[PDB]
Amino acid sequence: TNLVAEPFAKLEQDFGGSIGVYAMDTGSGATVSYRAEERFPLCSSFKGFLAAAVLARSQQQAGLLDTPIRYGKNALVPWSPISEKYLTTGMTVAELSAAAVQYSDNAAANLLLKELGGPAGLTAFMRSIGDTTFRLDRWELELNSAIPGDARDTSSPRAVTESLQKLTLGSALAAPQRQQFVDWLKGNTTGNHRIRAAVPADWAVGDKTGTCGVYGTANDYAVVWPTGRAPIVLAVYTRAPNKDDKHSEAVIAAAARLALEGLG
Repeated sequence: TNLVAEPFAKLEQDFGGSIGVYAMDTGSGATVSYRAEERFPLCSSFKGFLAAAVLARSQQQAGLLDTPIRYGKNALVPWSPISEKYLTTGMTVAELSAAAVQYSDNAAANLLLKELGGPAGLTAFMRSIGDTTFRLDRWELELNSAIPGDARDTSSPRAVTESLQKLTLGSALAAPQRQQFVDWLKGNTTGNHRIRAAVPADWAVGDKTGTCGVYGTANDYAVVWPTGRAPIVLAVYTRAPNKDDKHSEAVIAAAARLALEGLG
């Protein structure tokens, strides 16, 4: 019997799909795990890890983050509001990274993927930090298909949380780069109704959302700084069996609340 899990099971059943949750209290090592090792599509949530990989590269390449990239219209993709805005002026690597993280900008994400050697290059970066679960296989927008049983472009809530911890709190990035990653996540604009909706208003939150949309597939991961407490790192992912099943932000927020409540 798993009593801790029961509210998560009820929540996913009402949702009509599966919810995956992993939360870590970095002070005590306490966790809350529900389907934590199952795979879920990354959707736009990969863009946080993409930005981290760019930051890692920027450690050894002087002025990389400050480098202007002058892309053309052929680089644009639907839902690239920042990239379109700066088409006539260009954007720095840092600005593209921030756009990918904070506005889920698709053109920015593809541009940065190209610099890293594509989906395989991002995957190699994740392997280099000890994440053997993460895989990115395709580019925007094809990576969002979220087909049940398809492992392409997936990770697990546990691996997402473990990697997020390494990159934001651990030693996977040098300190100045770690802090930049945190600053970008904290400035995310797309997550107000997800993990952020579950946390007390006074707590700092950095997050990245994903919304494949199809197959009820959406997610959010976050690092949370509780007033007067060690940070919490958590990941909440959803999916559902049928193509036109709707995702739910409310379900993500509700799962995040239960995770915070269940943590030592």
